[PDB]
Amino acid sequence: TVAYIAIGSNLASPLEQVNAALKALGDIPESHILTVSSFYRTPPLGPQDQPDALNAAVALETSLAPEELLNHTQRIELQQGRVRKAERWGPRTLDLDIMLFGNEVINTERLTVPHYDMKNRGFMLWPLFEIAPELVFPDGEMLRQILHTRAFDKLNKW
Ligand SMILES: [Cl-]
Ligand SMILES: [Cl-]
Ligand SMILES: [Mg+2]
Ligand SMILES: [Mg+2]
Ligand SMILES: [Mg+2]
Repeated sequence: TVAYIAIGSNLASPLEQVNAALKALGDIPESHILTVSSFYRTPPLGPQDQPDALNAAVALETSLAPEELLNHTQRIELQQGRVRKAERWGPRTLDLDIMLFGNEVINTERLTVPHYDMKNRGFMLWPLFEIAPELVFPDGEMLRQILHTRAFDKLNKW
């Protein structure tokens, strides 16, 4: 099954963090990196001068069950990032989000797929559209259609 995973960083040299995360994802058992997007720059909201985030998307072919993949992504986040509790409400070292898992719809306390609110997040949809322009969501909505109907500015590359 192809899993689409979002990667975000805005601390401790994001280009390094995203590359470290790609290496870690690529190493997850019975999984293989199919496609990686370009790296996008996501400015902070608000006048406050916080660090920009680097955002990317990866297509990962995997034979793992969805919650098994989550076990690995959470492991990677905890080992590589999540240094301070404050990262929860602010800039963070590494954020790995499972956006989609084939055509699966999953609603558990651990795992919700498609990822919460992802259709309203340009920093997810742009890199996703780069790697899967013909993608259709589990509800039948085309990704391309979402980008023609929702108010997103085009994110610059990193
Ligand atoms: Cl850089
Ligand atoms: Cl959906
Ligand atoms: Mg391997
Ligand atoms: Mg996130
Ligand atoms: Mg997250």
